[PDB]
Amino acid sequence: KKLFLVFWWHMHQPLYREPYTGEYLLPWTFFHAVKDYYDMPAYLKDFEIKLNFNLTPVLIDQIQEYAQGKAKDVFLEAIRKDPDDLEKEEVEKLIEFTKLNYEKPIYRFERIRELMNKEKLNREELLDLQTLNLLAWCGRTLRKDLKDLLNKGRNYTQEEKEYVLNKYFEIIKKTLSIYREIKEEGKGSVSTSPYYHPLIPILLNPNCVYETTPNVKIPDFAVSFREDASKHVELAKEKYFEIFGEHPVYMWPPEASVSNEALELYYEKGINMLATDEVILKNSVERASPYLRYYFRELISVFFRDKTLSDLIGFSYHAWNAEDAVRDFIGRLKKIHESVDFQPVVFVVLNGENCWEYYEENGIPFLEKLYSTLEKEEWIETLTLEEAMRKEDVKTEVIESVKAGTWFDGNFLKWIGNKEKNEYWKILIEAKKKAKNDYILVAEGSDWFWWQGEEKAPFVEVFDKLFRSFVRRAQE
Ligand SMILES: OC[C@H]1O[C@@H]2O[C@H]3[C@H](O)[C@@H](O)[C@@H](O[C@H]4[C@H](O)[C@@H](O)[C@@H](O[C@H]5[C@H](O)[C@@H](O)[C@@H](O[C@H]6[C@H](O)[C@@H](O)[C@@H](O[C@H]7[C@H](O)[C@@H](O)[C@@H](O[C@H]1[C@H](O)[C@H]2O)O[C@@H]7CO)O[C@@H]6CO)O[C@@H]5CO)O[C@@H]4CO)O[C@@H]3CO
Repeated sequence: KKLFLVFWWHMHQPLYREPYTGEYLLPWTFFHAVKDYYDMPAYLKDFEIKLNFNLTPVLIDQIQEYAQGKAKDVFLEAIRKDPDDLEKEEVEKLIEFTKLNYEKPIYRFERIRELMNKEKLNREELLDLQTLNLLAWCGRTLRKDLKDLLNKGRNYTQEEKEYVLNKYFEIIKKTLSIYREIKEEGKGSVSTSPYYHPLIPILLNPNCVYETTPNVKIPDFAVSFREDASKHVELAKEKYFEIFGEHPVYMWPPEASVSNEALELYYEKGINMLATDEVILKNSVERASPYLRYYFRELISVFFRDKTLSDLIGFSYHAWNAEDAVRDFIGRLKKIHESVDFQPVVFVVLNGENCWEYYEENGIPFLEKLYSTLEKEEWIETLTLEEAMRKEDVKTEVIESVKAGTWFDGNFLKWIGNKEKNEYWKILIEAKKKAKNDYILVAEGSDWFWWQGEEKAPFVEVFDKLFRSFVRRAQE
């Protein structure tokens, strides 16, 4: 009797490319590509397990632009330039980026503490600031290849910085190839999401928010977004087809968000399986175990992720010693394995790129320990999404209805319902009345709605500029 374990790492970035200037206004796609988007599947070169990945189409677009050398990234230019060539504004951007990342373990360089305590930085000090910002985001592969430059920790030259930059772009250029390879070799399945990561249930029926939060205020949805919901799905199928040669059979619904209407739409567009959140299951069925394969109306297969295990990795274990965290995770799997008569299916689903910057050494001790341990536990079998979808010796259940929601507490309050988030929806609704091109789809991404109210969110002025620029461009 085995326990079936399914990792599904979700990779996504909103479009940071300003449509009028073509400039990438934030470097987050660059830094997560060099740190995470190649290196997370690249663990499969060293560990004999299965790991699955979701890539959103808008992320794939940006990875391609960087790999082709076409991305004009404003923060990266401030890093690349000889400090003598820096604008005052670029020096300011470098310093503020450092300040906003200073406390993360991946920024744990003595030289950074030195530089940030200096009243004034000369050329050699700025060169170190530039190069250490680059190296702070170094991924697992290049942390070994560039270990000597990392251990320097200071006194970098322009040549050395340029060497690191070239190696970083090599990693980006190999990134889509590694997803194809692990897919073709059967080491993992690759899924995608509706194109710009929107909240499909709201686009189909904004009143679905009242299924869980009756007291929320929402704006007057005076236009229909139902066709756009279809377009997000169809365009995502086409993008995946371009990259991998086949249409996608699995999708990750953004924010784990489902509803009866959304599940019907995924079915109608030919999607065979998705996953969503355990809280949705609890809200939808009086007594239900998350370790079964569910069939929604016999139309589409649904797995509900194990929220505790997913949250332990995403939120908890950065604060633990790495062996203890792995011991805790395996011990929880042991309890699941011993608690049921059948073979349970355990979905661990979370973002694959955002938690590691808070772990010691970029989560590498944790993941190397975890994967090394997993491959040696005879009673755990890790599965691709394909294997989980088709596995015969598991328990199944049919369900007829779900209560619409997301993995945020089973509801939509992270993106709608306060005065400021609703203002953005009003802007989008009014722009949709006059939209003439697919930039209105870009503006429907969930990324433009989560930060309104999150005191503590860095660069919200840039997100506001991007959203409003996409909305204006959509009407031309
Ligand atoms: O929009 C920019 C953002 O885009 C993508 O993130 C998506 C993500 O792909 C979606 O799945 C979803 O994420 C969930 C998270 O899974 C969930 O954990 C939670 O996220 C909260 C964090 O846990 C919490 O720590 C805090 O986030 C901080 C974050 O720690 C800071 O580092 C900083 O985030 C910046 C990122 O560093 C930067 O890479 C980029 O983020 C991308 C992200 O990489 C990409 O995957 O920009 C952000 C902002 O500058 O600040 C934040 C805020 O203080 O709070 C978050 C949100 O509550 O919930 C989200 C939403 O359900 O959605 C995100 C965002 O759309």
